[PDB]
Amino acid sequence: LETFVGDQVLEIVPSNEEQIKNLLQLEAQEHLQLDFWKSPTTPGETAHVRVPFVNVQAVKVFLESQGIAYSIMIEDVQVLLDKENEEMLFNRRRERSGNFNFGAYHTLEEISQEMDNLVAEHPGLVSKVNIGSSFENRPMNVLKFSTGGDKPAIWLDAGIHAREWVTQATALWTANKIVSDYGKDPSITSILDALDIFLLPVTNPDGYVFSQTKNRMWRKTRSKVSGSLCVGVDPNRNWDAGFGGPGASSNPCSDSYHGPSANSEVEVKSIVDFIKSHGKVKAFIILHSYSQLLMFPYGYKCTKLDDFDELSEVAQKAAQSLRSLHGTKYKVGPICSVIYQASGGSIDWSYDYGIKYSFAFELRDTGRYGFLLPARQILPTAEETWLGLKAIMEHVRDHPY
Ligand SMILES: [Zn+2]
Repeated sequence: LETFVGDQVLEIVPSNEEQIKNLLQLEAQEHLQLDFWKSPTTPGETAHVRVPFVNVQAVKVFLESQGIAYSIMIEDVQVLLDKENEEMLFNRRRERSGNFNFGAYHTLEEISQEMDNLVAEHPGLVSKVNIGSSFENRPMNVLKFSTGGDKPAIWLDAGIHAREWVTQATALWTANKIVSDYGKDPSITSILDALDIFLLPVTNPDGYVFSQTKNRMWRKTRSKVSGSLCVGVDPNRNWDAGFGGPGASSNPCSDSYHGPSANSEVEVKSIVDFIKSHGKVKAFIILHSYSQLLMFPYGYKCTKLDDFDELSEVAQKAAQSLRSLHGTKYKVGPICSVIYQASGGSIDWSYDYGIKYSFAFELRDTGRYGFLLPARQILPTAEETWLGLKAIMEHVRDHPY
């Protein structure tokens, strides 16, 4: 168990090119052990960084010495982690007699158990598909929602980055929501009558197990590198889309390490192979946290893609639908514009492969809790996200290609 007693999350706002260059260096300095929750991008944009207790003063002094403005966003990370653990075990005890509570975080085993129950209770609509195994030999199980036939499909995944807990939780709630509304809501009914939906709730099972058992801040896979005492690759920088280019690190010990080669991670290779074998995937949506962003390609290059106008229109519609429920605001745009240049991303590969409707969601919140989003926000997050997902799915249904 890794503790974060005293760790602080600072919000920094570089105002010029030099301050950014300074922050990028810090981020690149693996030995300082800083954890950038939100990397520096362009002047005027905030960056969030978790600084280990021992280095808090030294980092603050350096910041001030460079005249870099900052503020304490989270006073003590351990405070949040303790509440998370407490609420999690409380729920676990209540589930011993009660029903599965979707408004709570669960273990990988509990998630799998629930996926089997879902298939068991609705055999004519839901089935489990195994697409491979993770590095540590865990099955990559996908839920296939279908009414039958050889239909085109919509791909939806969550949890590629281990610590983004609200994503796996949101994906499981979504699976229950589809089966609950099918045959009731005319929209979800028509979408399913026209397409199959493949949902992968835990895209990085090894990293997830590790974040719950050893380090809550882990984000990468758990693969073993030949010739490095460092572990893992950033699964969202491992795809064949401008692989190895700017916006990724070649340092095995970096949390942004791209891996030895494109598709080197079995978790990623499994997805790529499933998609190539299927041959009729029409939409590819990936869930992450946090920042409240709805993006489309590209991330590896910053030029507008062919379908810019349509994708922009679709994402805007989805963002407005999601906003209606609780007033949550999302930034919309191509990856490079919204965040910055990042290579080897999944939606860039899917789009280049020919899947036009490729989108990535960065869920709640904007920094107050970050990855440690309180369980009470899981339901509000899943409900409003469903509105955005449905809007995209309706468009795919209505626009065959
Ligand atoms: Zn992520």
